[PDB]
Amino acid sequence: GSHMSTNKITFLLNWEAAPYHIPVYLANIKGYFKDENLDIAILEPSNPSDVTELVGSGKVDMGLKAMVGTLAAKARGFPVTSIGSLLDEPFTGICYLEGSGITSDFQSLKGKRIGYVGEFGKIQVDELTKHYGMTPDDYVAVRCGMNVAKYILEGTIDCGIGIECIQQVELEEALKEQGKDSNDAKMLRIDKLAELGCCCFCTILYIANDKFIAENPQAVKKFLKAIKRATDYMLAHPREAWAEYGNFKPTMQTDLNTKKFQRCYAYFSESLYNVHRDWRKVNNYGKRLDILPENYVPNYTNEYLSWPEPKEVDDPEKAQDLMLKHQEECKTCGGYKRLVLA
Amino acid sequence: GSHMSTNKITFLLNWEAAPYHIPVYLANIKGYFKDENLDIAILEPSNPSDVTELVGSGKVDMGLKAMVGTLAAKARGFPVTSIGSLLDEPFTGICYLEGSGITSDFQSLKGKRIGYVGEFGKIQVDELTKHYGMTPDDYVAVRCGMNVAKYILEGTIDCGIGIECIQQVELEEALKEQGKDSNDAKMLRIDKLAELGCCCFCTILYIANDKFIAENPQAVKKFLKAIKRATDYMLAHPREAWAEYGNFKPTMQTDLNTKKFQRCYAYFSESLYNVHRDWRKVNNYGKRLDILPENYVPNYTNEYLSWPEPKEVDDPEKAQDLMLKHQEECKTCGGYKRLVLA
Repeated sequence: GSHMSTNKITFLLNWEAAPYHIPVYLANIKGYFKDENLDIAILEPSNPSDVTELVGSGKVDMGLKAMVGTLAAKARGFPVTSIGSLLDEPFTGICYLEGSGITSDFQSLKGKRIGYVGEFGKIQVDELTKHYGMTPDDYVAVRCGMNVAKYILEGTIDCGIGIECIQQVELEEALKEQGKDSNDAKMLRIDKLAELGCCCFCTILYIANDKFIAENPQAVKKFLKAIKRATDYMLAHPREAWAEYGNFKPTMQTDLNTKKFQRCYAYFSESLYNVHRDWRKVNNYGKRLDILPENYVPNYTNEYLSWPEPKEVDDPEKAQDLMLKHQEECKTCGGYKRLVLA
Repeated sequence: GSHMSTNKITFLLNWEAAPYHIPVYLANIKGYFKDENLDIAILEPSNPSDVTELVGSGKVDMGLKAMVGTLAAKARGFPVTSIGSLLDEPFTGICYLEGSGITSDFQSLKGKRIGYVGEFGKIQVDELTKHYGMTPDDYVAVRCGMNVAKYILEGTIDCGIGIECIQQVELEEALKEQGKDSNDAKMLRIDKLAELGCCCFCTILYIANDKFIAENPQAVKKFLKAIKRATDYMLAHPREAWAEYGNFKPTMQTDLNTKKFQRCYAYFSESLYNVHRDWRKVNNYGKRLDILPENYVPNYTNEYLSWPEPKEVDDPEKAQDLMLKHQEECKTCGGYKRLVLA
């Protein structure tokens, strides 16, 4: 006896369900996948380090992963390709609490316990040390999975790698509930420490197994159409979309997750396009880190997107500064406002 | 070539991470899988209805599923086999709130919106109607996924199928939040409605893809040894094991989830053995529901377990009465008490 066929396509998130996963869940909830005759089985990982080996080996069809992990996957023999962007350049850094002895000076990290998520965070911090008169032995790296912010708050690490709209928000809100100044939640931006220009290495991407892409090109195209439809809706109607997401996934109804969503809002890619200049820069960064070979070719494609490509940006420094001001403003206001492009 | 193999084995839960998943997470957390040279990738479904098609098609290697869904999967051409038991005969019923017009009489469900999880809940309630002077048109079945208790509380359904140690606990605690009597959270036990004698049909099982079992019998045996090791530890040291689980999965650190764990505790299978009489009874029930063909054989095996099989329980009725009393006491007094075997 054989087995019946399933048309269910597995889609593995990069993390436990989080506010920025809204386009995937909303495309399902609102029937946008069904309208494209797709059945998407959304799966969440217990351990984010499992994602690329599962997608790359073909055990899972599609999913999400940040740019460093995506590039490294194919270099390690797990052939995935980025087919689009979800969250563009979210600020990423070593998060800490003001008054613990850590400052904006990287050298203040001497003798500290620094949390990282899975694997590459430690590689990044280790590489930074030589640029600041330090060695990897000058700190203790602690693998924390999805609990970096929690462990900072609980004091079992002194600081740790996280993104501004997720981990930093958790720190800020926890400080407030304690009666502490939320401004005490700070980060040493990793793009600045590594002298990279922006947090391009932290863009979260839609990825797919190469064989899956080859064997299901229509499905990939239609998946991205449905995602685009949900993304358009969410960007136009964030409050209503957020309510819908939370009705299905009640974890998202909390005040904390709502604060996170407000902070994520400006980062969502409206076009889903892979940004060429970012990929070029992170590829070179990965080579510097000794996780990608010289001559490595970036593993992304825009071939499955069915609408026009936005123009390249000559001045992302300017745009990044606008983002800074926007995010700082978020700390004291409600509401949802997208950045206006130059 | 460059494409590498993975050793990861995918394990898909039957539900969002919940208290009764503790043996799986603990086997991982405490390094019991590692000690058996296993790398288990624990995955959580966003839609429990996806589980058996994924495991049965081979898209996922192993997972959890309750008995009705497990039987139905192989009957429908998605070959999975139960290799052991996780949660034995948990009380399951149509949960409701006192004062809404619903009573212990099934006829009080006329004109009600009744929530079910995925598919078979509706089939079960539909079949029950004929035994209580009703038809499937006498109520409205509403598909709710993992949010049955939530939607009862919010009033968008009137009642719905749930397990005593999960959904009924959510209702009890929410009633306390409203400053109401937690005893207003009740259920019509479905085993009693269906004349089944016990909730055999709701037992939650360890399942695996048939091809995976055939090609990897050694890994299956090792997996079950590691699960048994974690199960032994958790049953012996519930407070400590629970704290370990919550440190990894912070949602489990809540008072609500702790109360759920206390209510789950007596149901865990100590031996992991498939209970023959239950499989016999539920196979016949499935045939009665027209979900299994007349000649269907039950899809389980105990051959991958590595310790003695406990004797068949002499007096199942006596055991079920002890459990009823135990769970009543657990509601009001909490704690961790295992029933003494005859």
